Amino acid sequence: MEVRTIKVFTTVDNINLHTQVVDMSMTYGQQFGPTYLDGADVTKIKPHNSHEGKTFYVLPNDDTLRVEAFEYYHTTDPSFLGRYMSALNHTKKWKYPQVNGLTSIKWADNNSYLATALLTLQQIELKFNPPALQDAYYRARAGEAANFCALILAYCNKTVGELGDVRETMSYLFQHANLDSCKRVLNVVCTCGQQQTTLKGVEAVMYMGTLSYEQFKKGVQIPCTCGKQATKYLVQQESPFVMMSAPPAQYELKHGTFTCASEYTGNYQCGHYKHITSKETLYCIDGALLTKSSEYKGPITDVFYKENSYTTTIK
Ligand SMILES: C[C@H](CCC(=O)O)[C@H]1CC[C@H]2[C@@H]3CC[C@@H]4C[C@H](O)CC[C@]4(C)[C@H]3CC[C@]12C
Ligand SMILES: C[C@H](CCC(=O)O)[C@H]1CC[C@H]2[C@@H]3CC[C@@H]4C[C@H](O)CC[C@]4(C)[C@H]3CC[C@]12C
Ligand SMILES: C[C@H](CCC(=O)O)[C@H]1CC[C@H]2[C@@H]3CC[C@@H]4C[C@H](O)CC[C@]4(C)[C@H]3CC[C@]12C
Ligand code: NA
Repeated sequence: MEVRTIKVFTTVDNINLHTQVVDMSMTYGQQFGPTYLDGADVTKIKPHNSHEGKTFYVLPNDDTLRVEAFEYYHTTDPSFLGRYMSALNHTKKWKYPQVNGLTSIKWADNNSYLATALLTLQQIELKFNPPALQDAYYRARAGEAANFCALILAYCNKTVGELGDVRETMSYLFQHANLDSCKRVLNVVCTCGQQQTTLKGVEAVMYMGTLSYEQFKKGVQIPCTCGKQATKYLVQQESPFVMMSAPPAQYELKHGTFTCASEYTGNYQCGHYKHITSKETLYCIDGALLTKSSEYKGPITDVFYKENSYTTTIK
């Protein structure tokens, strides 16, 4: 019945802080709308003794807080934060082992496709532009990837334990990186004329249909029997990596010719990714798990290869 307040801080970036005076009769709800402490919803938990001086993430309710979230996260999605928080709240009790000098995640909540994305992020050259991703990535490379993993989940709109694709995942991660200088040129072969595309940005590091890069630049028969069934070949690449992608098929991975690749077992209704990286030998990372051999054969879905500048000569 006596008035008893604490002092806390709100935030949508965890950096710019904001002094509030909070009442211990009233929920966090009734003051700041939805409020989170480290992933946990306090929207209902009344202001405790132990919460004084501590930072609560809120929802961009005012305008300053719109400006901060935008500048931090590059998105105005009405539920982004809550999506971050729900997921932060799982991913902080995930473990993140050093495996062969890279940060991976231990299997939890069907994070297989995340472990593999993470391991790929750390072997390819790419710069995120959302400060939020720059910070969390930096921490992730340091083995505290909890923040990082909750954001991916946030930015791809997957919730913890939800069915997950690596190709799409990385699309979403490509959207928010700087991949401008990225240029690809393509032409079509065989009867009936000949018509050229040249792709840019994400569209220029990503190809669906074949895992083999060499097979891209030699050509592929593609669905396009316009009268002979045409072949697709790369003419120019300008990009620091490339990402080839197909339906899961059995594929042999040859030391020293690619950088890293993604394997998948199961159907479209459950399954598991592993990651294969090419060092002094071939390393197969499965969450906390690490095997090796000289050769690999298996169900491959995406492969990554080192790039700078290829110009065709094939015609
Ligand atoms: C890396 C991503 C783009 C790819 C690149 O830059 O290579 C990022 C970086 C800069 C970002 C955009 C900046 C603000 C924009 C305001 C507009 O009112 C709507 C959002 C707007 C388009 C953002 C979203 C996409 C961007 C997130
Ligand atoms: C919705 C479910 C998915 C969950 C799960 O995969 O555990 C079930 C319902 C019907 C099932 C399909 C029925 C036909 C086939 C039978 C064969 O024994 C296995 C493959 C087969 C294509 C099934 C795949 C799994 C399905 C789609
Ligand atoms: C001018 C470029 C070299 C720049 C440099 O010296 O840093 C050229 C010359 C040698 C080429 C590489 C050889 C084929 C490889 C295929 C593999 O699937 C992945 C690409 C791979 C590594 C190519 C990258 C582009 C290269 C074309
Ligand atoms: Na290269």
